[PDB]
Amino acid sequence: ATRVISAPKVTKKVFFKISINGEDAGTIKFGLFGDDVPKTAENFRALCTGEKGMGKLGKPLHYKGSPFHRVIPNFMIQGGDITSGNGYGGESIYGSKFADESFKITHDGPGLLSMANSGPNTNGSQFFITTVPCPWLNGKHVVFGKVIEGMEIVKKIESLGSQSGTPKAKIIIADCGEITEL
Repeated sequence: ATRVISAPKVTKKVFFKISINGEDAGTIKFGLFGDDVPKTAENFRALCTGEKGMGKLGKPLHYKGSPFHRVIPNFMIQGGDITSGNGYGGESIYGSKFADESFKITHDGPGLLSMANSGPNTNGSQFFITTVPCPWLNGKHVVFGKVIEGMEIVKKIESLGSQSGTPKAKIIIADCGEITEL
């Protein structure tokens, strides 16, 4: 026992490489709460690596190339639309939208990964990262990870958003994958 954590255990690590209008913006690192929400964390991890290949909607189950389509200053940045890329698409690794796995982990602070949805049990590939505490989202959105490195880049992406959410630059997951070197 090494740390005395006030927070869920990080059981898997993954990353995004961010491009803004074609230019590199750096890397964001995430750790996922695999012991708490293992089905949601596995979905996000396989979408990072792309290992499941082609989804039923005719585009890769891979976050690579997907944009951040809604960036709302002092709220959150939202991406993960891997089918149509317009903010209405997406697809999980489970051949269908899957159910809310747990609501125990709450949106207490900036930096948390959580799933976007359109109702109960409609999780897909779309996710969002908090930049403020969002306790009104508790019970509606499954939290399943957190930024562990590169929050400065999250903030950079934030600073490009609007009150409407339409961002002021094309913000792209240039590359992504699982951190496998320890």
